Amino acid sequence: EVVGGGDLGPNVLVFDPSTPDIQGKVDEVFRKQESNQFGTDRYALMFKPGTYNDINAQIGFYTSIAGLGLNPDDTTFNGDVTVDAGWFDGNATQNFWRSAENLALNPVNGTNRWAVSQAAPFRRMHVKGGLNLAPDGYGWASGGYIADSKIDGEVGPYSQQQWYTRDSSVGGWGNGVWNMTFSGVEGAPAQSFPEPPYTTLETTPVSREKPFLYLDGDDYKVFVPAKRTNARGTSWGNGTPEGESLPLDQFYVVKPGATAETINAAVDQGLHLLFTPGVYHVDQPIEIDRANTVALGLGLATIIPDNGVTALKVGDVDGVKVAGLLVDAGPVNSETLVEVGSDGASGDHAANPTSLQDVFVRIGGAGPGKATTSIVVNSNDTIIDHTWVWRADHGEGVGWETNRADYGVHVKGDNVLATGLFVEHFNKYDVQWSGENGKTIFYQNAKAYDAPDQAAIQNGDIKGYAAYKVDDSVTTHEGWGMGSYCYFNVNPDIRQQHGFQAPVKPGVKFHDLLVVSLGGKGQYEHVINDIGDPTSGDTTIPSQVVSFP
Ligand SMILES: OC[C@H]1O[C@@H](O[C@@H]2[C@@H](O)[C@H](O[C@@H]3[C@@H](O)[C@H](O[C@@H]4[C@@H](O)[C@H](O[C@@H]5[C@@H](O)[C@H](O[C@@H]6[C@@H](O)[C@H](O)O[C@H](CO)[C@H]6O)O[C@H](CO)[C@H]5O)O[C@H](CO)[C@H]4O)O[C@H](CO)[C@H]3O)O[C@H](CO)[C@H]2O)[C@H](O)[C@@H](O)[C@@H]1O
Ligand SMILES: OC[C@H]1O[C@@H](O[C@@H]2[C@@H](O)[C@H](O[C@@H]3[C@@H](O)[C@H](O[C@@H]4[C@@H](O)[C@H](O[C@@H]5[C@@H](O)[C@H](O)O[C@H](CO)[C@H]5O)O[C@H](CO)[C@H]4O)O[C@H](CO)[C@H]3O)O[C@H](CO)[C@H]2O)[C@H](O)[C@@H](O)[C@@H]1O
Repeated sequence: EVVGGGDLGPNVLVFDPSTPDIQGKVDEVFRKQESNQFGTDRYALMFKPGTYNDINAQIGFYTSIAGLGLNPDDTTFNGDVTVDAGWFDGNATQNFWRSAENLALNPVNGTNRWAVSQAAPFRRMHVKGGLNLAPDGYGWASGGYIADSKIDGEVGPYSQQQWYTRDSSVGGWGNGVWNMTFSGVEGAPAQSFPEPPYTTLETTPVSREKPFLYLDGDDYKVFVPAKRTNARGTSWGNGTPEGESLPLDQFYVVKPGATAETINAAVDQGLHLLFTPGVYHVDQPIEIDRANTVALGLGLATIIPDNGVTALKVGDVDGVKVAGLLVDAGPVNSETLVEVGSDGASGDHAANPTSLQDVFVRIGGAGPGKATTSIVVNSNDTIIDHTWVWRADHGEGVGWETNRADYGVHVKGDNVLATGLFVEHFNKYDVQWSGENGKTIFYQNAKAYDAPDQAAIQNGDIKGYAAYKVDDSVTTHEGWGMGSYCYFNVNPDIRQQHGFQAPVKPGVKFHDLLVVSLGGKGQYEHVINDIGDPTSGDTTIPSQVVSFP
């Protein structure tokens, strides 16, 4: 039998305000992680409730930072949680895989800088000042995700291409570049697409905040927020948040050495899962087939499936909460990397859905990796709240065949909701949606850069594969604030027929679509189906469609 609870290990650094040389300790981690884009090192920085002076916590690759109070203002920095782009000469477009949660910031010059691109969530934060999302110098940046946060002053994206904010409060919002989408944000700018490109929804249809580690006195627990319907503003602004607390001893604390056999045994025996920061090779799928299981990763905990197996399979049960995990493909092709529900699953989970939150997938980049379909969502009512599903475009083990990955996300279940959907560079369809009444709020895609020629992406009678395809048989679907970009740098004579493909039906609707050619490297012929202007020139001007059909 598996023993629950226990020590969190050497990769969880726990601070309190009396800890000697905090600034030195977080600086040493940053120096190691700053340019460590593909290394296997992992860190979670955890701060006990209290007030911390004279701190500038710079956050590098694979570093999470968080407070351990029940509320964000319980753990306050007089100081900053900083991401900048110094290591990449002011270019922030590779600032991936890091996170900040459950802290209050009093930034030293009045504005906190969080200049990130994909897979860098900012959750349950209170910024007592402004929030600058751009690197110093206003260089390139491609984020981003803010949820359940309160920014007292102005959020300034400046150069940020696009952004998603949900269930939050902002004192102001400075500008929009290609696609700034908001749902349930108090203080959001009014709907105005295309100028500025603001897509604004009064509420989020359903959301359930990500579970997180905290301290109840001296005891570690995991808070599990209750879901909200038609959510707006923060969950924590008005007193004790709704939800339940799980004692650490009800978790199997996963550390280096654990096997999928032991992990699966823990779940069968009734334990939840806490993945401590590290890299976990498994030789069989991790299986979660118990209702309400929490599977929570710290410090960008990473699962690698060996032998071509699937990394994670969730059964046909209510309430599973998967959060804060990177799934990294192995060199042997996996048919699937993540499965939510069985094939053909038709039960409903409306009152208590399964969710994936801050679940990131990588294929290649840290060595060759391959997978046919990365995430398959079978279970009805599933919530996908911030995912980055990424076929690597740079790094080691990358190439049109070397890290081939045909399909990113396939949604087969009904009433599935995706909020903050980022999917890039797959050889065929990045996202396919076959289930009914699906909803996507915010989509960011970039197409494969390394397609060798036109013939390599021929899709029957269509040039290229849509970034986002709704199956012809679908009756109801709706999407808001969605963009697909191309950069066919291997062969810039390539044409991509469209970013989006869907049947023309009254129940299948899109709002605020765009496609963009990055510097004239390839062009789009249309935005969706054969509708919308082609892109033209080398000046990276979006082609837009406000309403479809
Ligand atoms: O790297 C691997 C990674 O790649 C990703 O794809 C890359 C993709 O991100 C990249 O796209 C480029 C794109 O970012 C860029 O967008 C620009 C945008 O930067 C620009 O911002 C302006 C700001 O410059 C300006 O700053 C103002 C400042 O000048 C002034 O001095 O002060 C002002 C404040 O006082 C300040 O505001 O501010 C304005 C708003 O006021 C911003 O609009 O805006 C332009 C549009 O105007 C926008 O185009 O454009 C480039 C082309 O020019 C894009 O190339 O492209 C790469 C390929 O070249 C991609 O690789 C993928 O997503 C990842 O998966 C990969 O791993
Ligand atoms: O003390 C509290 C503040 O802490 C800051 O953290 C510091 C962090 O930002 C800093 O990173 C350095 C990078 O900014 C630097 O990147 C270069 C840019 O500075 C530069 O910009 C210039 C611009 O300053 C000038 O006004 O205009 C120029 C023309 O437009 C423009 O070029 O662009 C460069 C590319 O051309 C770019 O490389 O790179 C440095 C070297 O790596 C980084 O050190 O690092 C500090 C030391 O560690 C951090 O303390 C927060 O960012 C603030 O929010 C806090 O207030």
